[PDB]
Amino acid sequence: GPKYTMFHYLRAQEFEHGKSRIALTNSVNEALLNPSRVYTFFSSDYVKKVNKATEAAMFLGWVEQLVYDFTDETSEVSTTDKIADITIIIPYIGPALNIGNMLYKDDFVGALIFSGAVILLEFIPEIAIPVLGTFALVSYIANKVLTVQTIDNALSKRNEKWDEVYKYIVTNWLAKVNTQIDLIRKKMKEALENQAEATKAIINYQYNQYTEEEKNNINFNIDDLSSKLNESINKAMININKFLNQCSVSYLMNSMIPYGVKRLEDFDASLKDALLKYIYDNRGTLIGQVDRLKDKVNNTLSTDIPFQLSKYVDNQRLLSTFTEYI
Amino acid sequence: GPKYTMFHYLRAQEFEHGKSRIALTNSVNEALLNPSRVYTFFSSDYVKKVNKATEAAMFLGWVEQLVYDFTDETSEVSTTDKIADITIIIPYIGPALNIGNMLYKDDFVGALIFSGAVILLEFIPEIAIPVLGTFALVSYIANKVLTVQTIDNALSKRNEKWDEVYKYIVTNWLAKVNTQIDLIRKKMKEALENQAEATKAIINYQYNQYTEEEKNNINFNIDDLSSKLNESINKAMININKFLNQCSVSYLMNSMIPYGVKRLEDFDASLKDALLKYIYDNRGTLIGQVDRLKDKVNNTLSTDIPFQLSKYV
Repeated sequence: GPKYTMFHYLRAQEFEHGKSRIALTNSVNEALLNPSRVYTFFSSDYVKKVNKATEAAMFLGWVEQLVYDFTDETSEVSTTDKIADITIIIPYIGPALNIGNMLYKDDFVGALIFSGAVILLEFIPEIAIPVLGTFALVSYIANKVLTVQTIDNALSKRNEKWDEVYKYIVTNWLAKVNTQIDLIRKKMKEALENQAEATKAIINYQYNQYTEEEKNNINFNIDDLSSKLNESINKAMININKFLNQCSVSYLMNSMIPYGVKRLEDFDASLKDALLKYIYDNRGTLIGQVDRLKDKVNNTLSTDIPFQLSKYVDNQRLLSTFTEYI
Repeated sequence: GPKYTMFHYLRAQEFEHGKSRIALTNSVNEALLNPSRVYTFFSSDYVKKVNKATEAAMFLGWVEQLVYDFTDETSEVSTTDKIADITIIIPYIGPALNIGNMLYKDDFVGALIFSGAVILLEFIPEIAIPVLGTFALVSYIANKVLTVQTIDNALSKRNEKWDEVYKYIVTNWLAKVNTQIDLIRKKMKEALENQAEATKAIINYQYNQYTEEEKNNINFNIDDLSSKLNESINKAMININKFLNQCSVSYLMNSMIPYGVKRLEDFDASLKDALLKYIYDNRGTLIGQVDRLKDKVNNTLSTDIPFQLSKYV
């Protein structure tokens, strides 16, 4: 069961602008407990290479290593939506349990790998499809054209239904799911903007802690560093946006829509039963075309209506972007 | 919500040896519904390369490429204990939710990152710390040496509990945790040599789809392939085992010992609460020392017994 919120994680990355030997750490707990400690999701190698005290000579080579590595920490990323979350249950009293019996979970939106750290995303709750309803099939004893008409209208309304549900799903995906993803977009840029300012204030300390002659005999410039980090960040944000787009579309296509389709297929099946029962109960009235109708019903209600994203998006620009990731 | 077992995931990776061309798949569920499909955690690019219809001419190069690839898929494996598992709540009714209030989970032992899949591990449950509340404080009437005795005994008994609980935790971490982790090593290596069996089955199906004078012109020995990826498999197990070792030792150091330390401090607290009430029910009988006792009490019961790994290993 749940215990922390994101605040836990985010506070760990925060610091106030108050000068001290502030260092990057790989422990959320340690960051949260020492105000001169800041949590990084970068590799320990980068941590050891940033917390390090460095003589004024090798100082400008230190910085250059960092900026390459920083770029290499924020841009070298990987992704997948293939994740096995395995919980192993240790019997402390009994005999050992069979690995078959251990717990397995793979229902994840996707995962962003940073060499130093893995970011996983899951979404809840599953979308709620409004109840689809039951077509009232009106009988007209001894009236072929009119009973045929209720069959035909039943099948048309059914198609409309697939359209309504799809439309419903897309509008919520745009209005509720993508809006949340956008806030994640913003938080990830922010996390990065903040990791840049951590590494920055760690350096500015070292250089604003040197013999005033070295401070002039070392060409140094904040805007120089405070730019090679932003372009580094924007470069990194290209992959992150790509990932988040992939998550958005994957969620629409592999979670939301299939859930809606399952519903519409049930609807189809019980409408199919109703219509076949209807046909049998009017088979006198409908003589000459019972088999035609029986088949038109079966064929129709056994072929799914494919989902066409382009029906429901009138931005085109948005359409172009999302279509890539299918 | 529902919990599921590893069973199906393991089954997904299984195939019967026949004569049909099995195909690797990145879909667990597709493999489970199809005898001809076997789940793999290698890159999708591996899946594509192995599932490829290959001509007799290009055969050997394709096998050799796969061996290299197989070695990269299994050796070029990264690891970490830094995982941020974030559940995003979607508000279907109302305004957007601040990311700050989404859920955050990070109690994993470690993560094994292959080119085509991430494997997260977590261990449950906490170890039961044996009942510490064992002794009661006997009220001796007007016997100062013997009330001071019970108090010195209680204090000397907690030092004993701390030790015994450390020993108990390390004991159960060798006999129970390290045992279950050694079954992880087993099922992992065994999975790797099922991926090796899969790929061999696929490559051997391809060799045995050619003409007889063609197969004669191709220096292919199914045995030297077997050795070649066993080499790769044993190679992979170095970093897998280093991982599990780091896993094993982190759980001891980061979960078990800290838990025991908490339940132990709970004990210490409860013991003062009862030692002082014992002093208030032993009014004055101890005076001339009341200070001296409470000081050595608080010196002792407000300070954890340092845990030293070397001692218990």
